[PDB]
Amino acid sequence: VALLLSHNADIVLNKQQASFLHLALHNKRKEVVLTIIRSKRWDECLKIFSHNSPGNKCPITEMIEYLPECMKVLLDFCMLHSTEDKSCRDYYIEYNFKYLQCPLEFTKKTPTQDVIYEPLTALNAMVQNNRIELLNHPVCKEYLLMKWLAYGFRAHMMNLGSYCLGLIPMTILVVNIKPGMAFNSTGIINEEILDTTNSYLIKTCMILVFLSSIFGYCKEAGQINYFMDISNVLEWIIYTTGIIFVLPLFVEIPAHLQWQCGAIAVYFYWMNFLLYLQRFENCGIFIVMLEVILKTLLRSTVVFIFLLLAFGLSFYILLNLQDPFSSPLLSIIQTFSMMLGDINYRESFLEPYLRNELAHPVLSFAQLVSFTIFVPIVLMNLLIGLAVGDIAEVQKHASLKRIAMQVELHTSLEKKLPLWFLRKVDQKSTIVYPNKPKSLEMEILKQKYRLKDLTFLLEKQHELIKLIIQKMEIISETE
Amino acid sequence: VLEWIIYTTGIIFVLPLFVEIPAHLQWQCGAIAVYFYWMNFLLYLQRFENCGIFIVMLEVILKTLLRSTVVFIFLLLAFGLSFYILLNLQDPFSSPLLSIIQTFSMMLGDINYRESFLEPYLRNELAHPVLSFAQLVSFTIFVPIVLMNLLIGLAVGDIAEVQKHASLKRIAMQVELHTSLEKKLPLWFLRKVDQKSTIVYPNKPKSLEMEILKQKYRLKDLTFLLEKQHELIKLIIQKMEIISETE
Ligand SMILES: O=P(O)(O)O[C@H]1[C@@H](OP(=O)(O)O)[C@@H](OP(=O)(O)O)[C@@H](OP(=O)(O)O)[C@@H](OP(=O)(O)O)[C@H]1OP(=O)(O)O
Ligand SMILES: Cn1c(=O)c2c(ncn2CC(=O)Nc2nc(-c3ccc(N=[N+]=N)cc3)cs2)n(C)c1=O
Ligand SMILES: Cn1c(=O)c2c(ncn2CC(=O)Nc2nc(-c3ccc(N=[N+]=N)cc3)cs2)n(C)c1=O
Ligand SMILES: *[C@@H]1O[C@H](CO)[C@@H](O[C@@H]2O[C@H](CO)[C@@H](O)[C@H](O)[C@H]2NC(C)=O)[C@H](O)[C@H]1NC(C)=O
Ligand SMILES: *[C@@H]1O[C@H](CO)[C@@H](O)[C@H](O)[C@H]1NC(C)=O
Ligand SMILES: [Ca+2]
Repeated sequence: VALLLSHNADIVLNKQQASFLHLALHNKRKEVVLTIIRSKRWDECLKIFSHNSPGNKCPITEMIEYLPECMKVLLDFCMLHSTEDKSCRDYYIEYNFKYLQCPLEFTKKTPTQDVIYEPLTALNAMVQNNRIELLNHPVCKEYLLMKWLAYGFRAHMMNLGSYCLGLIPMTILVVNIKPGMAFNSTGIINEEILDTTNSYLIKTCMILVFLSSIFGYCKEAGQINYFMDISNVLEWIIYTTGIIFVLPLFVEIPAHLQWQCGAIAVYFYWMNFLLYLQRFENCGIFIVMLEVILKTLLRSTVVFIFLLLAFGLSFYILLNLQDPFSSPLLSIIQTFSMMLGDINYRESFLEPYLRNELAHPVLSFAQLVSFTIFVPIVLMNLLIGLAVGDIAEVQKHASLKRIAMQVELHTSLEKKLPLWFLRKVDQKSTIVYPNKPKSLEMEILKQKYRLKDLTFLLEKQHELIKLIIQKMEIISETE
Repeated sequence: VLEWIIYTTGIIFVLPLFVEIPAHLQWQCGAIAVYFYWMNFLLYLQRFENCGIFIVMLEVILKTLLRSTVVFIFLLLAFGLSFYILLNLQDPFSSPLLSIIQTFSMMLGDINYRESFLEPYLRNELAHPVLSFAQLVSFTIFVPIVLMNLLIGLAVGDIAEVQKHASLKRIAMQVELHTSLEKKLPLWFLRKVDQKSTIVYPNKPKSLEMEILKQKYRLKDLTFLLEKQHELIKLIIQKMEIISETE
């Protein structure tokens, strides 16, 4: 290949629109690909491919899919150094994002009749093939950081601000008025006396909550699969209760209803804030873990809610004269509370027994032992083991999942921004001053390929030897 | 930071050696000094080899725990601010900050079901009974069960990861200790105390990868030899005599 390139050989496609680079990639010929890369004419070799072909795509995507160790060299070619002296301050590193851009750029014609390329093509190709060693290369890291500081940080701080604009005045209202009291824009109704100090803050916060609820209703009606999501339910509850909490801005309302809606609003607000936090990378793996553990716990209540029924309905009969067990529902809630080890042995079992107030002493003490064995020991250890397994499974894929979240974030953001804006904020390179403020499988695969080549050569040799025997001269050693 | 705090508070604890001082300030500085002294002693202990791996484990677990408070401090806010509204007539929940501290204390399973929920309910002293009992169930599920099991699983993973490299890390600590000590002692002293040999009387008071690598090398040598042989055979064919079997 090097000899044929040194002479001016043409670079064309065939009947399958495959160039020689596609054939070298599909057969995992590493050395010829490295030769094509290290040489001149690499630019035209890269440009020669053609769209519209579902089998022979852009050379970069194919190189990511088949020979990632060559893509690593291709990326190493994109880091330039200045003085090559780590101590110097004018020593800067320049990163070039030449091969991560859209394939529709390489071709000069670019018809794009039916060709639609998704944003961040190279990074998505790396994610869909688990090329974690490539996603950690400094060029890709700087590419993602550039995208972030270019528009992602801003597009998400706007969302956080739009939510906090209703989240913060709610909390300010709660911790500044005594629960149970009625209040309107004029002040606090002390039943009638009217406390009027701090009325300005109260009015401002009541207006900011109202506007946020209205805009949330409008946005959600604009989005209206919908009822299936959980965020939709949470936000519907938040807006419906927050609009009632501050309703005395227009029409009177009983204080009881007002504060019983405030108690739900102020809880679901801060519970929904975690779904906003799950975007950022330093603190979004904990939300994944929390969700996994919560799902695993909820899938087992369909089973381990009959243990509670058994024990609660038996304790309702055995200990019926005591207040905690004086009703079926109260007796089931007390048994749920005893699940962590708070059994009240001395208050519910020993002291009534020494007063001759247990109707069934032997059964009551046998139920205590069987409950202690079954629920605070066996069931809790089962849950702990399940959680340990789930967290290990999540940690096994932490880095790839963390990077894929960011890639998907920016990919989704690209499909909604206007074209001219992306043109304006996009960059082609970056400059950095440092001073200023799975292996064993690959090995055995390679040696399998080597063994197959060995077999092929040995068979050719065998044929040659048989030819020798059938052509030679035999005179003195004839039979 | 630890040593700055220690010295600044220890100098105030014993200041009446020169200038008078109120007893309140003296003992409130002593309470901080006597705590940070014994907390800083562990950083001295972490050098010795029989007991320095536990400090590594402690540090790893503590860092992992502190990286998640930026998240799981909003669960506490949610539950504390809702309990402040639902159970406002009770002393433990009579203020936002007290209500957030009580919720932090309930995280280990000390919920006070009978004292805060059942007995006020049987006296008709709960303002919102159904909501108060629903919050109890959701809290019990979310925090003493899910969050604590999450923390336990994280700790198990971290400790396994630390134990995987225990021996190498243990030896590297000693090597680095002595290396750093060598760069500061005087030359003649190192000459004086260094030895060249030692005498001991006993009586007196990752493999699979290496294997496949070796066999890869063997396979490459085999290929090379086979190619040389192929060339020799082609030479034989192009030099031999052919007379009776000619076409
Ligand atoms: O032609 P090279 O780039 O030098 O690489 C090949 C070989 O390539 P494969 O991995 O495709 O079999 C290995 O290269 P690396 O994996 O190390 O990159 C090998 O490695 P070992 O020597 O460790 O066995 C050795 O390359 P290198 O000497 O750079 O390590 C060898 O080439 P040579 O045996 O002719 O040096
Ligand atoms: C999504 N993502 C990153 O997060 C990221 C990144 N490159 C660096 N970061 C670091 C980072 O976490 N940055 C930021 N964290 C916050 C933040 C943290 C806690 C909060 N809790 N509160 N209140 C609220 C906001 C704001 S900016 N890239 C490429 C990216 O895609
Ligand atoms: C750092 N190191 C070793 O530790 C070591 C060693 N060879 C043997 N040792 C054993 C050892 O632990 N020795 C010692 N342990 C203490 C000690 C223990 C507990 C204390 N707690 N208190 N109070 C205080 C001091 C004193 S001497 N080599 C080569 C080394 O480099
Ligand atoms: C906010 O609530 C206060 C308290 O009820 C309202 O003030 C009362 O208004 C009525 C009607 O004018 C008077 O008869 C009462 O005497 C007022 N109360 C007091 C204590 O003076 C006030 O109108 C409410 N504000 C709004 C906008 O509805
Ligand atoms: C006004 O509020 C105080 C407590 O804030 C209360 O003691 C007093 O009874 C209230 N006044 C009336 C008329 O209810
Ligand atoms: Ca929504």
